Formats: sequence, C-alpha cells, structure tokens
Amino acid sequence: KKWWKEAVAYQIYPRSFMDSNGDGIGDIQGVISKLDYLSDLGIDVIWICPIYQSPNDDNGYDISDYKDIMKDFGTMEDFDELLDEVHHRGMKLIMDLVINHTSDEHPWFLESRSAKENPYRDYYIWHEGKDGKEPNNWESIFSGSAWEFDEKTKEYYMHVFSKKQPDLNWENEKVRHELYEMVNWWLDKGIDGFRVDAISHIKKVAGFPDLPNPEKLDYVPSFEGHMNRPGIQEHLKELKEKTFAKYDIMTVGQAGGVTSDSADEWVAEDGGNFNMIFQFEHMGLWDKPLDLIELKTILTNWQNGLEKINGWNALYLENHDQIRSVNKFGSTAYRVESAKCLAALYFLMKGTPFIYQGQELGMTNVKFDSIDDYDDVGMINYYRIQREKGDSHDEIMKVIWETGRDNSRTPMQWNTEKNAGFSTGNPWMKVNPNYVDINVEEQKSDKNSVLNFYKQLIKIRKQHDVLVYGTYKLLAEEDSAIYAYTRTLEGKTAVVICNMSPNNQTFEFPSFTNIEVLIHNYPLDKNETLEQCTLHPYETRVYLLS
Ligand SMILES: OC[C@H]1O[C@H](O[C@H]2[C@H](O)[C@@H](O)[C@@H](O[C@H]3[C@H](O)[C@@H](O)[C@@H](O)O[C@@H]3CO)O[C@@H]2CO)[C@H](O)[C@@H](O)[C@@H]1O
Ligand SMILES: [Ca+2]
Ligand SMILES: [Ca+2]
Repeated sequence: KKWWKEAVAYQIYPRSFMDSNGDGIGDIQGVISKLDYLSDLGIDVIWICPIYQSPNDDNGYDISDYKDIMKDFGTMEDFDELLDEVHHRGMKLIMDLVINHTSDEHPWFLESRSAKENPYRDYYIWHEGKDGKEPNNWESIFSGSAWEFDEKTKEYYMHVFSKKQPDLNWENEKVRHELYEMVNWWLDKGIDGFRVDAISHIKKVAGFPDLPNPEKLDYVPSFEGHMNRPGIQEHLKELKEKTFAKYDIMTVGQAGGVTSDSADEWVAEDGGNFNMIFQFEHMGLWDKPLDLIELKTILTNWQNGLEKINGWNALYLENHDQIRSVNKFGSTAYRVESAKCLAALYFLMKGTPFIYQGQELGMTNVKFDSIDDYDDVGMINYYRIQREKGDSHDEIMKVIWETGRDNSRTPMQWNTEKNAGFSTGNPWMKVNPNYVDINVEEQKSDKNSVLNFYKQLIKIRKQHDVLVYGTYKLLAEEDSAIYAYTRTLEGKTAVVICNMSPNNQTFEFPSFTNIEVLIHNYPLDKNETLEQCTLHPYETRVYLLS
C-alpha cells in the first residue's frame, strides 16, 4: 500500500563510509563509488547522515549553512551527482534534517549572540542567570550544563547537545518560517524525504523550571524539561502542513519520549506527524544474560500498538548513536551466527527495516587504548567532566568502551588492504583491527557470510507479501531463550524462530498444506523432525506455511 512500507533502508555515516581522496575522511565521491554495492545488496532507500557545512563539533549535526555541502565531503555538484546516480539506479535518498539546533557558527547565531537588541536574538534560547549561576540545573545530553554563558551580552544560551549546538527557539514564528523555507528548498531538489533529528526536543517547558536534585549533583538529566513536552504537537503539525505534506516523500522522526500506546499523533496514517519514528525503548536494556523476555515485550508492544492505530514501525538495531548489535544483543563468541540471528529477528517484523553500515558484515565494537583515539564530543566531554570530579581514567574508559557510539563510527571494512580499503591515507578514526577477518570482499565470495544472509533476507521480504504486510503475533512468550513470532496474510503464515541464547535449545514447532524454509543460518539436519526443533546457539530459521 506504500512504497516506503515495502522499502529496505540503508544508513550511511559518510565520514566513515569511503574516502576517495586520501585525507582520511569519507566523502560523497566515495559514496558514489560504492553505489553498486548498495544496489547489489537490494537497498531501496539510502539515509545519509548530515552532509551540510559544519564545524563538525558533533560530526555534521552542528550545521552552519543548511544550503551548502560540508567541505570535507565535497560540493553541491558532488551531491547533485550522488542524487542523480542514486535515482538512475532506482534507489531513493533521504537527508538528515537537523532543526532542533544549529552550529554556534551559523550566521543566525553569530547575529543572535552579538546583542540583546539584534533582530536574531530570539532565534535562540537566551536567559539571565540565577543566583550567580545558570538559569537552572539542567544537564546537557553531552554532560555538563545545558547553558553556556555569553560574556558579551551577559546571558546564557541553552544547548541540549554540545556547547557549539545552541537550540533554536521554536516559539519564534520567524524561526519556524525560515526553517520551513529551507526544508522546502531541499525538497524542491527532488530528494525523497528526511530522517528528522532530535525532533522530540523542540518544545521546552516554559520558564525552564529546575528539576529535582536530591543527590546535589552539579546538574541533573533534563529530559523532563525538553523531551516530548506538551505543546510540541502544535509545532510538528505545522511543520508537516507547511513542508512534508506538499511532497510525495517519506519521513522518519527520531523521537525519544514516545511510548507504544501514545504514538498516534506521531505515526498514525490518519493525521500522524511522520510516516514512522525511531523509538529507543529496545536500546536501553543494560544489565547478566540479555533479558530476552523484556526485549520481546518492548518490540511486541510496538508491533501491536502501531497495528491498532494504522501506524508503521521503523525497524532497527544499529545506528551512529549506538554500539554494535552483535555486542549489544548477540555474542562475540558467536559473531557470525548471532549477527544472522539478530538480522532475521529484527528485519522480519512488520515495519520498514533499516540497515546501518557494517551491520550487514557483523562488524563489532572496538577497544582503543587511548582517549586520544576517540572523537565523540559526548564521550570526550564526559571524560573531561568526570575526570575533573575524580573519576579515574580506567573507570571512564570502561563507560566509553562499553557504551560509546564511536563503536559504530570506525571505517567501513571493504577489504584487507590498508585501512580496510576505506582510505589510502590516515583515517579520521582508526579502523577496527578485525577488518582482516571482517570485510566486504571476503563476505561477497563466501556463501555463508553475514552479507549474503542479509542479501537473502532482503530478497525473501521482497518476494513474499506476508513479510511486508502480514500481521505480527508473538509465540512462546515465556521462553527465555527462543524469540519466535509469526507473520500472517490471507493463506500464508511466516514463522520466524530465533534461538537468542549461546546454548543448544529444543523448541516445539507451533501446531498447513505446504511448508518451505526461506532462510537458515545453520546446515539443516536431515534426521531432524519439524515438530521438535533442535536449535544450535543463535540458530535462526524462517518457515513459510500455506
Ligand atoms: O544532533 C544532536 C544529536 O541528536 C541525535 O541524537 C540524540 C537524540 O535526539 C536524543 O533524544 C538523545 O537520545 C537519548 C534518548 O532520548 C534516550 O532515550 C536514550 O536513548 O539516551 C539517549 C541519550 O544520548 O541523544 C541523542 C544523541 O546522544 C543524533 O542522532 C545524534 O547523532 C546527534 O549527536
Ligand atoms: Ca576524503
Ligand atoms: Ca539440530
């Protein structure tokens, strides 16, 4: 019923995808050079992370010119070539729309900060201090205060994210008008839509009241002051009417603070802000084995919850903000098996699946010895803030190694040449040493590779409508090792069975005129009875019943 429901999306982090000119930084001509790879994978939609002019304090999410390409990545002519090549391959491109905040080097902010009476002052969020300190006790998501003092005008500006990412004032009609014009300027070029960044953060609680601080911390996590706050829907409804609704595009909103039963306004077919949202509930399961049943509960709540409102799920396990999914949800002791198990698990639920670069190879976390090898502004600021407070170097590195999103930002691993073929120079972030084992070139020619498993997943989803539009139903809910579910559409039922445990397990097949195995990550045992499945660690199978 919709092209974006049937699509499989691939997410490119361009700084780490392909360097075409030896400076160690991925670029647009690098992306163009690998479009055959994404075509051959079977990708329908490419989401490219921000490629706009940026000082790169937050690697593109701090934008200083919305209408110019980041110099590191190329020019508008390179972008025009990329879009032309993508569209001639029958693929689509969505851009990363970043309008909660700008760079502090954006011309609007350079005007805004210059004087209280500057006409751009109210484009951002300014407030006098309180009792000689910040206007309130809110913490930035990147640690430290959510307020930065301006010596010249003697006021603080708010930044939910880095000090170089001042938040835009969405209560200002002039701001909204300029943002809508710029969105439509991009849409007029014929891009196919947007992933909408941090979009849950655009409504701040008026008066910015202090939050509880019983532990007398320096600052306190401030989501209750700015994540999905009452009043946000007025802005998002206007954004949709003034921009997205005028074009045949897809939108996926990155929307924290939305629950599976309160998602109508965000994604309902009748009146939702977006076609689909990224929600974070399944990415917050920290400890000793993974709580499989809590994962079932979360994902099933979203399957059932959006089915009731005619919404649509964005399916994912990886992106540029998370650690690698083999680490987070699988096992490094069963890297290939668990990568495939996880793939079948998340990809075949009802929704639009996203593949993050390297996920299709089973890429895993890195451990660099030195803080100087890392880049993430959030984790570097965390280091500095916590080191100042007396946290030891080793305690801080443990947090960065186990939770830091730099784990997903190491160069894409193309082959076993220098830098895994990502660059002829010195990569901006070092390649994971396991590229000698994990790389596209080796996986292409190995029928058993993670890459070719993803290829077959994409193919079976395209060829069987039940895997796109079939109703989801959780099976065997209480089983602490097996995640199993069905997809049903008329006379076809797909059964997805995943042994999400590092042990052998036995599972009773749910009890058709015909049965077919669509995909499997272990050799099939001829003597095995369908009724009593003897599953190996992280074994997955997908059956098709008529
Ligand atoms: O452009 C700044 C930043 O924005 C994007 O990521 C941010 C999310 O928008 C924001 O909601 C927050 O995510 C947190 C979730 O709300 C919370 O449920 C849980 O998942 O912890 C997260 C805290 O970090 O913060 C992220 C960034 O950390 C964008 O995708 C980022 O790349 C970008 O840096
Ligand atoms: Ca380059
Ligand atoms: Ca067996």
